This record gives sequence, structure tokens and C-alpha cells, in this order.
Amino acid sequence: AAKEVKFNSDARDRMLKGVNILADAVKVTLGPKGRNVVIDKSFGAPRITKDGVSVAKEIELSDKFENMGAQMVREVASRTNDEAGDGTTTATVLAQAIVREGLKAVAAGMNPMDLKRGIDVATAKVVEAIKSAARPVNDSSEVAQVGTISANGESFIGQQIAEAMQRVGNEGVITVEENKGMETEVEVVEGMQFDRGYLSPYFVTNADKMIAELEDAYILLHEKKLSSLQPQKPLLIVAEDVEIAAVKAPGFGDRRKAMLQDIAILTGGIDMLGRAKKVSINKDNTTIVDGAGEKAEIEARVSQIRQQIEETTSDYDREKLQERVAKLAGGVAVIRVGGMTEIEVKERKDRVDDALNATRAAVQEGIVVGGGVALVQGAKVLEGLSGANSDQDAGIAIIRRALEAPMRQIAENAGVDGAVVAGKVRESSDKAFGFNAQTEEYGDMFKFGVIDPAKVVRTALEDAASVAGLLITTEAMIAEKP
Amino acid sequence: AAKEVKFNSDARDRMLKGVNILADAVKVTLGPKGRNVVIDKSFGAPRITKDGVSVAKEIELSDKFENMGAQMVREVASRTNDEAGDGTTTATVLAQAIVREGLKAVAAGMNPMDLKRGIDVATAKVVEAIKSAARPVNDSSEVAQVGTISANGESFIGQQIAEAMQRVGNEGVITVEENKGMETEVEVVEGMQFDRGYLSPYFVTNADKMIAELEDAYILLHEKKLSSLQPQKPLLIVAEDVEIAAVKAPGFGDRRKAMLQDIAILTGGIDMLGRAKKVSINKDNTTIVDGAGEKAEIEARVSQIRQQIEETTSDYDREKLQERVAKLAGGVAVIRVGGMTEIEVKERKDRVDDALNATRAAVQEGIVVGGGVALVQGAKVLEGLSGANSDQDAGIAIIRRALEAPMRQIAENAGVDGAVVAGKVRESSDKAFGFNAQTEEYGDMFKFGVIDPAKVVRTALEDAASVAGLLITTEAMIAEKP
Amino acid sequence: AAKEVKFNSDARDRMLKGVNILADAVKVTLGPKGRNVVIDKSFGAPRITKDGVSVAKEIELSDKFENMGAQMVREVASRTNDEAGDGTTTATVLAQAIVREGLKAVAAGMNPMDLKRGIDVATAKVVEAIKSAARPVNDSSEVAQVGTISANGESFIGQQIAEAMQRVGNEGVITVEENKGMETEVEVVEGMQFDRGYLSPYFVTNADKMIAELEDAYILLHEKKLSSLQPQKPLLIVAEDVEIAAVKAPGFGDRRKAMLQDIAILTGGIDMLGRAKKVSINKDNTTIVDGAGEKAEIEARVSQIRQQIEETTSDYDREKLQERVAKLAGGVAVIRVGGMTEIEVKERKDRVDDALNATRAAVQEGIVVGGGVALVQGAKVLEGLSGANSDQDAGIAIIRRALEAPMRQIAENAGVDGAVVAGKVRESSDKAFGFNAQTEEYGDMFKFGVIDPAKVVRTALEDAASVAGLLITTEAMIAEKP
Amino acid sequence: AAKEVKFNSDARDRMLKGVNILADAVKVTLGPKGRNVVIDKSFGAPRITKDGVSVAKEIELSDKFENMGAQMVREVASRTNDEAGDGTTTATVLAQAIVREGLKAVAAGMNPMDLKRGIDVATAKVVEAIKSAARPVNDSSEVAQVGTISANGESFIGQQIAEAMQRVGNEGVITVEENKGMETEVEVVEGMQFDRGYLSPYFVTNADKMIAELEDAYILLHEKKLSSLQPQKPLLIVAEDVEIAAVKAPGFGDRRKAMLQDIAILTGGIDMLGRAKKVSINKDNTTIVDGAGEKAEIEARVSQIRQQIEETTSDYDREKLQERVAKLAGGVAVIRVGGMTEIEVKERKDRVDDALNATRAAVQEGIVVGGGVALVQGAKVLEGLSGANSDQDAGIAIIRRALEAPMRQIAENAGVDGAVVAGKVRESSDKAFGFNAQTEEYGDMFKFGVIDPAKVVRTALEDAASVAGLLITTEAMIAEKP
Repeated sequence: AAKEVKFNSDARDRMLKGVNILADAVKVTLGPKGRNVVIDKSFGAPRITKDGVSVAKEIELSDKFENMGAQMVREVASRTNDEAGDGTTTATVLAQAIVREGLKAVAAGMNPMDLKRGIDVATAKVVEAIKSAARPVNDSSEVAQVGTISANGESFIGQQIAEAMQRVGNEGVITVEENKGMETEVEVVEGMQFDRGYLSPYFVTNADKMIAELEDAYILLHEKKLSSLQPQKPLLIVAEDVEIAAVKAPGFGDRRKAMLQDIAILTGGIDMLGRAKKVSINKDNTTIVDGAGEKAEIEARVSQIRQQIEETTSDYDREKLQERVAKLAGGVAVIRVGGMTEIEVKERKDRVDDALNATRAAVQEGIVVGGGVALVQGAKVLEGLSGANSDQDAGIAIIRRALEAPMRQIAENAGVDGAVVAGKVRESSDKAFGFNAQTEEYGDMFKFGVIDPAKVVRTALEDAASVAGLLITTEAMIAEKP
Repeated sequence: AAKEVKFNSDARDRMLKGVNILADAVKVTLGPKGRNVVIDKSFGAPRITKDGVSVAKEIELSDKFENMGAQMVREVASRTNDEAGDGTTTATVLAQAIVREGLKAVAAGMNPMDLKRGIDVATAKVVEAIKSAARPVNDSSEVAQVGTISANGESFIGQQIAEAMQRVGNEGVITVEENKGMETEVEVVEGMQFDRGYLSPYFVTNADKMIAELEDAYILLHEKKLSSLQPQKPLLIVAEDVEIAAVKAPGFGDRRKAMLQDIAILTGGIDMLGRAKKVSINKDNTTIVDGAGEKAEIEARVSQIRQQIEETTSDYDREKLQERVAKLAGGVAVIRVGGMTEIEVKERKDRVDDALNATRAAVQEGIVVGGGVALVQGAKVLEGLSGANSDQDAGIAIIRRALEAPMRQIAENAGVDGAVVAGKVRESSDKAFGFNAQTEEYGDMFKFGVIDPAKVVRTALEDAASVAGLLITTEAMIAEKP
Repeated sequence: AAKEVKFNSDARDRMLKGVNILADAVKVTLGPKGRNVVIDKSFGAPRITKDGVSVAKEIELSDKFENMGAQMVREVASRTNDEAGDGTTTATVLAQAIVREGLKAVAAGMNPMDLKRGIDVATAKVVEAIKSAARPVNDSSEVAQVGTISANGESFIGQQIAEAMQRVGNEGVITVEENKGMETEVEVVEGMQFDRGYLSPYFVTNADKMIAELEDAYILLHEKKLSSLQPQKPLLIVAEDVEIAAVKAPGFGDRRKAMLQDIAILTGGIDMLGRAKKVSINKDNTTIVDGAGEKAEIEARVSQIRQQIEETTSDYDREKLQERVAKLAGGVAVIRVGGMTEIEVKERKDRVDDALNATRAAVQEGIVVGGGVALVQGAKVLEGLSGANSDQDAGIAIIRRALEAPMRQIAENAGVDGAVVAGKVRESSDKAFGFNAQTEEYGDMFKFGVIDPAKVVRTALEDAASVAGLLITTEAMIAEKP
Repeated sequence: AAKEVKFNSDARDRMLKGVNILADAVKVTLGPKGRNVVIDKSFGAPRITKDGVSVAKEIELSDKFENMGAQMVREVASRTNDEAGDGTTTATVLAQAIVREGLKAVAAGMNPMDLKRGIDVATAKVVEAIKSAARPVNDSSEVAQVGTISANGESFIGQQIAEAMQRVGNEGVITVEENKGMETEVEVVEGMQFDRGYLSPYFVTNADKMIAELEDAYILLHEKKLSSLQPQKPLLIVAEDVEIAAVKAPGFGDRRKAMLQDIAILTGGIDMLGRAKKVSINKDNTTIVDGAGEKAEIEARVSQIRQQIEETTSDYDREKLQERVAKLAGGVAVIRVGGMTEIEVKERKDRVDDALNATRAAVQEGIVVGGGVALVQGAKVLEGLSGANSDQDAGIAIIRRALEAPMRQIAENAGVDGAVVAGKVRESSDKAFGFNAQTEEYGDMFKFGVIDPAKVVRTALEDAASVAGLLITTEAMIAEKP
């Protein structure tokens, strides 16, 4: 219906308003000295939080335009949570800085498209200078050190994860779960994990995250779809689509029936159906732990695939078959958390699940100094960089400064003058020298124990500059009329 | 939907508004010279009260933000009522003082995180200096003196409680109940008392407190749950959970079935079900008085557990079994209040139940001078204490002064100049010297009969400083739009 | 929901507003020269009244706070109608005076708690000096003179009541009832009268007062309750409680079944049920006139109880049995009013019922000068009285003056200057000297025929000072938001 | 719910407003030169009237208070229509005068109670001086002259009524009814007429007045009531009450069954039920014309009662039996009006019914000069009268002047200066000298034909002063809030 079209600056000043609100509410909760954010709960007492991710979700401005600015940034920076980490809050604090400066420039006449270019270049140069400075994590002594730190010092969980990893490879398929008594173990059941999620969010039993947990469900599957539905154990349907668990079959093309088969054995597909002790479903990933099939039927498929790839001269499907075989000849580790009471097991399961997510991401691209120093350090690379024109150059300097945002903030929240903490780290020489807001001393961020998966310090920066560019190059907005 | 985000001071000044209203309405009802608070009743004449706990519940401000300030303080200070005492009103009067000063400081630039630190330190030092000054209560001459005082002088109830206690230990399981004629007795039936409450508040027969009273109910129990419900004596179900009485089974792990069994005999679990004359249920505690089992079946379990622990070399489960055995080899005392008419028995049952709650808490951590002097005395400890910086020091002084709040108030309400009553007690030498607002004379608070369970004068102070810290370190608030 | 909290004076000035409206509307209808109060009737012509009790009920102010002030005073002063008399209007006129002065003082700084004390003392001193000055009423010449005066001169009703009283003792159980022709008689049927009322007001057939009249009902009774209801003559159930007439069984403890039995015979408990010609029920008293049992079965119980108490060595239950026996060996007098037409019998029944209530209360504690002089006279006692301090002294003087309220009013309404009428009675010497507004002459209030049951001139004064103290010591009010 | 309480003058000025509106609208329609009052009809053209009684009913002011003033006066003055006459309009015009002056005085300080006294005295003196000046009407030459005048000169109706009266006594039971052809007759059927009306107004077939006309109904009657209703000729039930015609049985006490019997024969109580050609019911009077019983059964009862009273030595029930016998040995005359068309019979029936009502009231207390002169003449008596004080004297003078209201009005409406018409009649000597507004000449009001039943000129004056006293002594009003 009726629409309100805002053009030029009038549309930009409003986006900037919605972004600043979103960034100013989330950024107060950054670092070891974060401040709380009280959130009105429609029933009872208010929710007091420091988790910058729960704040971002609560933000919904009334003014259609201001809200669009917030909704966007908030959406992208939320994808930075694909690896679940402080990326969301950093993506946000970063976006706010770049956008703030970009529009300032745009206003002064600089060409937005160019700024967007100089912004894209400078970003790539840093997204690189970061990787080329991240210490790797492969050894079990490291994977156990990154597992502990990510658990605030729980040397017990650092080893627990290292174990599971050293049982199914640094890039396996772990699944932390609660147990009974005070006994923690790392079993390795025979299960699988597709690369697809659910069909509808309403199909989720969201307890903490959008993940559907189904104990002893009914694993069925056909090469058709779920058109007509006319035709004490949960169910799980895996097909093309729908015109209880509902997930799309794994694989594609000639690998369609094959994939359905590989898993068919894993579950054993009521007498002619597959079974599984547990089956978890997510957005774009579903795991089936403890199937039902028999090692024999499972050893056959793995044998077929082996001999299959043993004949394949195809340099392409060589991996498409060698990869589907690992989903069988690999297994599914599963840390079993246990304590005294439910107030313990359910508690440690959150710490382990939280620390096992930081490590799994630490091993992918390595680890790098935390405290928002990685960004300031990598920014050193933009020293002599130059673009095709003054405008393009501006975009580069914007990023050169935006990278100091998450650090000065973290410093300000602690009471220290971020302008100083930044200047010291800038004039630094040791690529691992920063400021530790926890104790308030400068030094080797690594020796300090202040580290961050390089995969999040990288995704945050890309995602930020991703939107900062869109916003900066937006000329008109169309919102519905009240 | 739409949200109103308040930042910095703008969000603090509002919280302070909601807290001051809540604290100013409750604190008028403090001490022996408390003033009344008239409460509009939606039907009939207004409710006139002096009970600062009934006032706190009635407070619900209209302004979303102001209400959050009140809702918080009011929530925490309500947990101080876990031991049921003047803690709620004191936690409140204290919180209001600390917060008032904290924000004042914050405003002047002092770092909130530091103030929060100096506040936390100073508090621990006092929460300690209090315990290390509380006269213990173990002897039956004491437990009967604290039982009488807590009953305004009813030497009859002081002994009544002392008896029940000297029959099931200072830390047993008493249950005051109404009788028939003018006869008071302390029987010791065979019952139990888990450490779990109900599942839903709507399941409570709230007559005065959130406690479910079930006479001759049906005690059933299985190792499953209450998923499908499809499959003249009340009922009580004890299982894992529900997907009439409903409570979660006691114990955990290998102690699950064991616990269910220990109680199974106590009730005798229709021919294959357990029974009990009375079963009370609370928030996190359920009591089963007068079961149904036979001394024989009960003497067997106690015998098994004995021989069981007699073999256990485990230095851990040694208590996990020795404790579950006491739930059987202990019994459940039960004071039987009796008078002339229902206007008597129902009256004395409230005095006994009220005095038996003050004692049961007096024996846990001892007793200490009442009248809000314990706090002012312990505050003496902060004399030379110092923090890492001026800011941290400020937090310490805030507490040094906030502790004089409940006393000056109690004095002002009586007509005496709290500034003076405080100065005298400050320059005091005898750790038991204070001011008795009842008679208006200074002296030995103990000889005076003005005492307070050290467990409440301690919980109040911790809880207050608990929120005073959260509020002081809150940077942004998010409330829904009208 | 949302609440408006008023503190200090702001809350007091509002209460005072609601009280003054209530007292100013009711007090215009005081004495022999009362003025009318027109009351809007939702249908037809307005109700013209002089009865200060019907006015008090109509008062409901719109402002939540002002209304609380009125609702309170109006509630207490309504209990003064427990003996049904001009107490309500006097309690009100008195409360208004004390409160008016109290808050005035409070405002000047005087301590409310103290004023409340000096008010309580002075009151007791007068509530006493009154009793110790009331001429007794025992003789039938007196009980018939107080019975006539209370009937505006109906010497016929003065004797009618005296008779019934001289047939069942000055403290018996009379029950005035309508007859047929112009014949008035005082029969003495065999009935009882418990000390309990009904369970629900909606169970009342309120014709004039909250009294349930049941002719030939079904008297049943068991030692259980009215839990499940599943299992041309009205019914009446008497049990513990309910989970047509419904009343709780009489007695307690071992006297439970006994009481139910004593009455069981009185009614004869369909073939195995008790019956009764008439059964009236009130708030806390139920009467059963003309039962059904036979003198024999009734003479047996009385015989058992006699021999029972004849053996009882108990100096306690000696009365608990001797009293329950009188409920049988006493009877129930019953004045039978009769006239020409229903416009007569129904008219005289109101005069007799109204005069028989003033006498029954006159014999309990005696009679004392009316016209509001008793109060002014007793106030003489406070001549030298003194409290612990100036504040306490103030409370005493407030009462010393408030007692002149109902008299000056009664005088003003008549056209006489209450300041003068008060001064004369003050300088008086004869404790029975006052002012008779009916004729406008001073003298012996007793010889004048201006008397008041000392029980109402006493209850009014206690009830007034009861609330005047609560209001004066109220610091905060909580009302719901519009 | 919420109430608005108006006190003192503020409440009086408003009542006076509602009265003045009511009196000013009605009084324009007074006398032979009355002006019309147009009344908006919710459908069609407006109703043009001169009947001051139809105007009074239409008055309903919006302001709660103003309306109370009108509703009251309007109610009382309506009872003056008990004898159906110009009393209503006169009661009103009078009330307005007294009240207007009373409040004026009250305002000046005069005591209302006294004024009310001086008003009551003076009124009695006149209500008397009137009777002691009314020519009687007993002869059929007179009863026929008052019957004609009351019919604007219809000498035909003057005799028609005289006849019916001379057939059933000057105080019999006449019932004018419509006939068929142009034939008028005065039959004397055998019927009765109790002294009771109906139970509910909704039970009325109101055609012109609240009177239920039932032709050939079913006359039933029992000594019980109409509790349970479960158990081409109309019906009529006569019992105690109800828990088609519904009326309460006649008589009382031992005369209950007797009365029901006396009428039982009159109707003959389907085979065992009483019948009657016609039965009319009113507010407090019911007539049964042309019963069904047989002269024999009727002559028996009359015979029994005769012999009954012939033995009764009772000087009391001598009339209670002699009166009930006349209800049988009397009969019920009934003028039968007839004309040419329904536009005639229905027209003359209104004139006869209207004139037969003025006569029936003229014979009760006589007749006196009309034109509002009776009042002015009787006022002469207050010449030397005096009360206990100046205030009481004022009340007397108020009445001395209010009595000239209906006359000056009647004069003003005609165009003559009421101040003059009053002065002449005042200085008059002949107690029958006045002013005839019809012709505009002074003289002998009697010879003029200007007369008024002394019963209405008396009731109007009593009723007026009745309320004028209530209003004048009203101190507070309570109306509901909008």
C-alpha cells in the first residue's frame, strides 16, 4: 500500500540513527569490564545481561527508516555468529564506525562508489595480514590449551575436547551431551551428520538455540516429496520437500539415492525403517548420533565405496565419494558431561558446548591475539596502500581507523583512555603486543591468555565492511506508510 | 515490538526513581515504632499494614523504566526472605542507600566497575565480621530463649519448639499443626522431606504462603516422566517431569531409584501404592508427614543403608548415603497447637509457626544484636581497609555509610535523631552496645532482648550489595513502547 | 497493576478529605432536631432520610485516596452498630474530630506515635469513668422504663419486653415476631441459639438486616463437611464447612458431637432428621425457635448434663457443660406483635425489635445520660491526667476536646450555640446535668428521659479512637491507577 | 458507585432550580385562561396540552440534583391526585411559593426547624378554617348540582350521577361504563370492591390510567400463596403473594377466610370457581362488578353476618363485621353511558367519569369557593396567630403569602393584575367573595358557579407544606456520579 520514499541524505541520516542505537546498546557490553544492559521482560523482573547478542535481538526501533538501518547491520553481524563468537558484537561495533565515517565523507562530496572500493581493498589487505599472523592449532597440546582458555581455565574441559578431537580428527563431528552421575566420558558412536537443516523454524524445539533434538525418532526416506500427507517413538522424514522431524535428503544427482542409502544402513531402513538413539537438527546441518544399523551392513557400504573409488578414474567425483565414505568410516564422538545434580550437568554442558565451539573454530584458521588487537595490528599493513584516487584513498583510511573501534571501546569500558591504549599498540613493534583490560597491563597478548579464533576476527571485519558498503551506497529507501 | 532504549544517566535517574518509591514506602514500616501503610483493596475497606513485605509486593510503577528499578531490587530483597525475616525490608532500605550514593559518585566521574569492586570487598569484610561476633544457639536453654523472644515473650512456645528440636536435632524437620482441644503436644511421626518443590504455582492451594497441603494423597512414582496423561483421596505424582500433587523425584544418578525407594517404604508403594496422612509442598522443599509404611519395612532400609555405608570405602558417597538414611532414622517432629476455639488454635499456630522460623534460622548461623546495630558494628571493620584506587576506596566508604541506614530509620520512625543514635553506637566500645527504640535507651542489645538471626542480617546485606552493583554498572535499558 | 503511591502529608490531607465528607453528611442528622439528607434513588423519587446509618452506606467518593479515608472510618464506626444504636453516627462524628486535630498537630511536628499514645490513654480513662457512672438496669420496673423510652414512649412495648425478659432472664434469648389479629403475647417455646452465623452473605434473605429467616427448614448435621455435593420444606445444613441454610456446627473438641446432640434432640434428628418451626441466621449468631423434639427427649439431655456436671471435678469444663445445659433448660421467649392490618403489625414489629435491642444492651452495662453528655462528663476525668511528654499530653487534650463534638453538634442542629451548651455542662457539678435539645432546657438528663445504653456511648468512643490512631499514624497509601 | 455529595446552600439552590422549572411549566396551565404547553412527541406532531398533570409527568431534568428537587415536589403533589383534581397543579404552585420564601429566610439565618414549625402550625389553622366554611352536599338536589357543574353544565350527567348515588348511598360504589346505543341507564348489579390493588404495574392494561380491566375473568383464591407456579376466559388470582389478574386476598386475621368467603359467594367459587362479568383493578382498590353467585347464596351470608353481629358483644369487631356485610348488602351502581357512535360514548364516558370523581369528593368534605379563593380566605385566620419565636413567626407569614399564589396566577394568566385581585379578596368581608377569571368580575363565587371540592383545596395545601418542610430542612444531597 501507500509508501514513503526517502531520498539522499534524508534517508541516510535515518539509517545512521538506527545503527547508532543498535551499536551503542550492544557495545556497552564489550570486554572483561563490560557493563550490563537491563531488558524489560513482559512478565516478572527485567533480564540483566552482558551478552551483546541478546541485546541485538531486542532492538526494534519504531521509525520504519531508523529500523531498516538497525535491521540490516543487525542481520549481517548475526551471520558472523555462524562460528558462534564475539563476532556479532564486533561486526556491529565495526560497522558503526565505518558507516559513521563513510557518510561523513559522502556528505563532503566524496564519491560513494569509490569509498566503497577503497573500503573493499583495504579490508582484503587486512583480512589477509591477519591470517598470515595466526598461530595454528593442530597438536593435542594446543587444541587442549585453546579448549581450556575458551573455558575460563577449566583444564578439565580443555582435555575433554582434545580427546574427542583426537578420536575423530581435528575436523570431525563432536556432540557434547548430558549424562547421569558425576562421570565424564568421550564415546564414539556410529552416526552421521548431513549438511542440511530443517524446513520450518516452528519445527524446532528451541531450548537455547534453534536446534531440534529428537530421541529415538523414525528415520524414513524416499526419492519423492511430501505432497499429499493423506497417506511412542518420534518421527523424521527426509525427502525432496513438503507441499516430528522434517529434513531434505542429503546429496544431489546420482549421489541422491547413494546418500540416502549410506544413511539408510546407518539407521537400518517400522520393520523396514531406520532407527537412531538421537538425531539433532539445525539451520543448515543435521546430526544423527547412535543409529541402529549393524557394523556388518555398515562395513559393506564402506567396502563398496572403497572399491568404488578404487576404480573411479574421475579426478572430480574422487572426493564426492571419498567424502561420503568418511561419513561412515569416521563415527561421531560425543563428550558426556556429568556432575552432581541437574544444576551441574546442565551447567557444565553449556561451558563445554561453549568452549568446544571456540576451539572447533580455532583449528580451522588458527588463533590470534584477542582483546581487539588483531584488528589494530593488521591495520599496520595499510601503511603505504593507495587507491586509484583521493576518494578511494579515503575509503582506505576509514578502515585504517575503524579497526581501532573494538579496542578503544574495550579499553574505555574498563576505565582506560582508548586513545592511549591505541597509540601504544600502534607504535608497537611486536605483532603480539597489546593491552589486557582484565589486568590493565600491556604485553604479549598470547602469554597473557588473551586470544581469539582468527576465523571470527576475520568474519566480523568482512561482514561489517560488507554492509558498511551497502549503506554508504544507498540512495533511496521505501517504507510502508503508517 | 517497538522498543525505547534509554542510555547512560537518563536510564539511571529513572531506576533510582523506581527504587526510591519502593524503598520509601517499605521503610516507613521499620522497627518497634513503624508507621502504617494503607493499601487500596479492590473491594471493601483498605488494608492497613505494617508488614514491609506486603507493601513491596503492591509496588508496580507505571513507567516501564522506573518500574524496572523497583522490580529488580524488590526481586532480590525478596530472596532474603528465603529464611523469612525482616531481611526483605532491610535488603531494600540498604540497596536504596548504596545505589543512591553509587550513582552520585558515578555522576562525578568515578569508574562504576571500581566502585562495584570497593563495594564488593567492603561487604565481604563485614559479612564476615558479623559471623565472627554472633553468639551461637545449640543448647536447649538457648534454643528456648530464642524461641520465646521470637514469640514476643511466649515462654510456652519457647519450650515447645526447644522440645521438638531436642527430639529431632537442632536441624531436623518440624511441622507445627493445629489440634482439637486445649492440648499442645510434640509427637514424632515417621515421615520425610525432600529438597524439591512443585512444578507449577497454580498447583498451590495458597492459603497464606505458596505451600500445597494435601491430606491423605496418593503417592506414586516411576523412573519415567509425565509425557502422555492418557494412561475420595488426593493424589501425588513424583517423576522426572510433566510433558492433585506434582513433584519431581528426589535424588540423582544411582541415588534416583534409591531415593524413590527410601520414600517408597515410608509411604508403602492402590494396593501397590504409598500412602501418607499429610504431605506439604513448597517452592524447593516438600514434606511428607505420617506416611503409611510399617516400622519393619522402614527398619530394613535403615539397616541396609547402615551395612551399605559400613562397606563403602568411598569418602564421597559416604555422606550421600549417611544423609539419605537420616531421612528415615530421624522422623518428623510436629508441634500440635491447641486452644479454646478456632479463634485460638488458628491464632497460636501463626505465632508458633512464626517463632519456630526465627529460631530454625537462629541456630544455623547464630544470633546477633538486633535493631540494625549488627550492621553498624561490623562496619567498624572497614576502618583501615583500602582498595586499589580512590574509586575503589569510594565504593568502600559507600558501604561504610549505607550500613547505618536501617538503624537511623528505625530511630527516626521512633522520633529519635538517627544521626545521634548512630554516632553513639559508632563511638561505642562494647560490640553489643546499641539503641533500643522500643524503650528508647542505650545498652546491651542482648540483655535487652533485641536480637536477630545472623543469617538474615547477613543475607540482607549481601543481596543489597548484589543489586546495588548491577544497577550501578548498568549502561542501557530496553523497555517496550506504549 | 500500576499503582499510585502517596506519601506523608499528601496522603493525609486526602484521607482527611474523605473523612470530612463522610462525617459532614452524617452529622447533619444528629439529635432531636436532625436535618434530612436527600439520597438519589436510581428509580423514582429520591429517598429522604435522617438515619445517619443509611447515609454512611451511600458514601463512596471517586478519588481512590479520599475514598480510603472514608471507607475506613465508615467501616469501624459500622462495627459500633454491633449493638445497633446511634453509635455509628457518634463514632463518626468523634473520629472526624480526633483526626482533624491529630493531623493538625502532626503537621506542627508532634510525634504521631506519641499522640497516638496520649490518645489511647485518655480514652481508656474515659471509657472507664463512664462505666463507673452508669445506673444499672435489673429490676423489671427499670427494664420496662428503658424499654419504653427506647420506644419513644410506647409504655405498651416497655412492659412487653420486660415480660419476655422476666421469663427468660435479663440475658435470655428473645425473638420478636409478627402475629395475626390485634393480639400481643409473650410465649416461651422450646428452641436454641448457637453463637455462629452463615457462610455466605448471598445466603441471606436480607429484608432489612443481614438475617436469614427459614420457616420449617431441614435441620441436618454430621461430623464431616460439605465437600462433594453430589450425594416443600426448606433445608439447613450444619457441618464443619462447605468445599437453604448453611451454618457451621456449634461447640468444639469433645463438645462438638455433644453440641450437635443437644440441638439434635431440640429438632429431633427425613424420618431421622430434626425439625423446627422457625430458624433465624445472622453474622455470628443463629437462633432456632420452636424445634420439634419432645419434652421427654429434651428432659433427658438436661438430666444427663445435670448428673454429668454433678460428677465433674473439673473447675473448667464446669461452665462448658453448665452453659450448654441452659441452652436446653432455658427456652426462647418470643414477643408476638399484632395489630389491625399488615401496615400495623409490620410497623410495630420494627419499633419493638428496635426498642428491645436498646434494652438488651442497656442491661448489659447499664444506662447513662444521653444527648452526648456522657462523653463530655467523663471527659472531666482527664483534668489532671498527664503523659510521658508534651506530645503524649497533646494526644490527651485532643480527646478532651473531641468528646464535646456529638453534643455541640446536637445543639447546633437545634439552633443553640454548642459552645455555650458545652461550657455549661463543663462547669456543671451534677454528673447528670446536661442540655435537652428536644425542649431546649438544662437539667437532670435522667429525669428528662434522655438516656443511652452505656454500651454504645462506650463502643463509639473506643472505635473512633481506634481508627483516629491508625489514620494519624499512616505514612503512605497505595491505590490503583486509573 | 462514586457519589457527588452537595452540602448546605449549594444543595438547596439546585433543588430550588428543579422545582421552579417544574412549577413554571405547570402553572402556565392554570385557570379558565390557561395557556398551552407543547410537548415533543417522539413520533409525529407534538402534543398540545393545558392539563397541568400531563406536563408534570414530562418533567425530568438532566442535572441529578435539580432533578431531585423536581422529582420530590412532583411526587407528593401527585398524591393530591388521589381524589383526582386540580390539586396536583395547586400543590405544585403552592410548594414553589413556600420553598422559594423558606430558603430565602434560611439564607438570612432563620432556623429552618423553626420555620418548618411555624409553617406546620399556620397550615393546620387554615386546613381547618377551610372545612369550617364548606357548604355540605348530601341532598340529591345538591349532589346533582355539583355533578353538573363538574361537567361544564351537562345537567344530564348531574342527574345521572345523583341517581346512582341515591341508589347506593352518597358513599357507595359507582362504576361508569360504556353502552351500545344512545341509551343511558343506572343499573345496580351485585358486585364487590376490595381495598387492595395489583402486585405489578406491568400487570396493568393501562389505557388511560393504571387500571386493569378484566372481562369475565377467573376468580380463584386460597389461604396459601403463589410460590411455585408449576401447578378463552381471563384469570384472576387472589392470595397472600407471588413468589391475567393478580391481587392480594382481602381482610386480615380471622377476617381472612371470611373475606375470601364473602366474595367467594359473590363470584361462586372451573365448576368450583367464582365468576364475574367485569373486574377492575387499581393501585390500592379492586372492583368486581356483576359476579356470578346467586341471590340465595348471597342472601345467606348477609343473613349469617346479621345474626353474627346480632350476638357479638364486641364493641370493636362490631364494625369489622357490619362493614363486610355492606359489601354484600349494598350492591354496585353503574352508570351506562351511551351515544350515537364510539366517538360519542367513549367521549361522554370521560366527562361522566371526570365529573363523578369531583362529586364523590365534594360529598366527603363539602364544597367551597373555587378560583383559588378558598385558600386566600382561610388565610384570614392567620391574622393574629403567633409562634414561639420570630423564626416560627416567619414560617407563619410565609404560608400567609403562599396561599395567594394559585389565585394571582389564575388572574395573571387571564390578563388581570394578581396583586389587585388579591388585595380586593383580602379586604373582602363576605367569606364567599372572590374574582371570576372566566368573566372577570368580582362577587359571590358560589352564585357564580365557581366551586371546588374542599377535599382537594385541603389536600393540595397539606401536601405542599409537607414537602416545603422537607426541602427547607434538607442539609445534604447524595447523587450518583456521571
